[PDB]
Parts: sequence; C-alpha cells; structure tokens
Amino acid sequence: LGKTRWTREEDEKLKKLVEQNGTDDWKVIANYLPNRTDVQCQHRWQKVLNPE
Repeated sequence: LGKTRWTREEDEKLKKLVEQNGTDDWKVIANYLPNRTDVQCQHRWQKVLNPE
C-alpha cells in the first residue's frame, strides 16, 4: 500500500516551488504539481518539511 505516497524526487520539486514562491496559496503550487492537491502539498510541507 502507499496512498499518495511521496518520494524524495517529488519532495525536491515541492521544496523548490516553496522556496521560489512561498507557503502562500497552496493552489498555485498544486497547479504546478498535478495529482498533488493543495492539501497534499501543504501537509507534506508544513506537517513534515519545515526547517524552523
């Protein structure tokens, strides 16, 4: 099983998009990452990738 399982290769894309734009409207990032809805992008980042 692997419901919407994420991979490091994908995390790099999400990271780059977040660094480029920001943790603003996740809809923008989601638009650039098909399948990965704003919920997926937001969760994957704010809930895991958050260097702070």
